[PDB]
Amino acid sequence: APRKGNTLYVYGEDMTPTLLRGAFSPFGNIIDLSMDPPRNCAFVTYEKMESADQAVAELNGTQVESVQLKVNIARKQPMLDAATGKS
Repeated sequence: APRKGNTLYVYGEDMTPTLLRGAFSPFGNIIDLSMDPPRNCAFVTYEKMESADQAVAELNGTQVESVQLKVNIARKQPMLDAATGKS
């Protein structure tokens, strides 16, 4: 698949774009990162499903200075359902 984008669900408080980009920057490259201020949840798209596995698995179960970040799976980004794999 020449195109990909695994959107990830991120939940937390007082979260910023640059901060989230750093939490998913090293995990992999993001093709589309969206933030939701009304639900306090940010969405991160990864070019490979593995980038979301390390970020969602490493980010999930982590606490900040005084906050917690929960990662889940989003059903958005259907243009390529994230990517391809055994599923």
